Amino acid sequence: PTFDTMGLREDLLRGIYAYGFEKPSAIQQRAIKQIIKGRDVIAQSQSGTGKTATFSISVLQCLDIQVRETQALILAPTRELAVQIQKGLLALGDYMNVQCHACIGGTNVGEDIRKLDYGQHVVAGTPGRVFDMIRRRSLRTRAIKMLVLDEADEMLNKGFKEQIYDVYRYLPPATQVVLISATLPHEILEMTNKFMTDPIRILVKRDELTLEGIKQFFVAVEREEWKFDTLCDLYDTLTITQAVIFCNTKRKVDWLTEKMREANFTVSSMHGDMPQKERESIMKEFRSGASRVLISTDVWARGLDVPQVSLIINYDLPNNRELYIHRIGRSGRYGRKGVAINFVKNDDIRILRDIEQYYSTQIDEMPMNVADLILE
Repeated sequence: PTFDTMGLREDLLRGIYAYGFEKPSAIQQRAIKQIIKGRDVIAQSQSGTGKTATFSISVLQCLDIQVRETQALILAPTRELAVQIQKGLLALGDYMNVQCHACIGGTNVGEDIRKLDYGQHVVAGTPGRVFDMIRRRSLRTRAIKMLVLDEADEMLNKGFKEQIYDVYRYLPPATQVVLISATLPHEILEMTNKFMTDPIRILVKRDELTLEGIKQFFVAVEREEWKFDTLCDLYDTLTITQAVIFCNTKRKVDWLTEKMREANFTVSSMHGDMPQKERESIMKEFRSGASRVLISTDVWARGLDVPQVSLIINYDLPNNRELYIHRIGRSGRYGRKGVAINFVKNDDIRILRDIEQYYSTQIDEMPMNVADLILE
């Protein structure tokens, strides 16, 4: 596992190796790989090598040199550290002729603003100071596309709660937010889910899927051609939120998609026969709020790596009771409660029992009550 296979730009990879960082951790590779994809990330810091570089490498990669204006903003708990981040960023992109500044001083506020105008590609500073420069109309958020909250757990122990929040506000509507932190309190979560849609969590302790908190139901359709109507009947109350509708085969997604679109229905659809860059390209739309109903086959390899949408419709019960959970199960320690409606036909009223019996859970029949879809 190296930096070579990550398709990072040359002038950076040079800096990386020159900086001396020769091989990325197993997890760090994910962090990087994922931040680049654009996903919101929650990486738990661990006493080790360059927990700074890992995200710095990320930040740097995702830049537009030719456009001199603040594109990435990093907040840290201390002036000293804010600087480090800078000295490091500069050292990593020495070969990218990148402009990067750290805000603070007071005796320096003039030099502070002086540089912000020359156009700082990346800015770092304590939440307080950074907010000030934004308030003073000195720091240009307009083109910012990434907010990184380093040592966040600490930022809070030093009570920057509000300032952070305030800074998010000045940032544009869809902004990528990478939070780095050694610990994860019941309040850092309150912040993560408060401005991070379907984030990638990279933790230290095993977090595992479990369907506790999930309301599971089944709509006793009878045969397949009757499924469609049953879906529609539900659909106008569905888009209430987005929804991911599964399926077991390519031809069956394709069918369902076409059949829903010739009926005027905003629907995205992805399967296995597609590109590692168009697939995640659809997702972009979907996690965005740009598409309400996504119909797909089970493509995600990992368990947790499935959209944390609040409503999942197994259009087809899965034929091996160990992925029914893979599909609808949540995170437990960091998951959002939710719903999943199952479409079991007579030939499957059985497979349904096996699943119910397997996870030792209960799957009820859909009540008229869709008003139970009230939850967040």
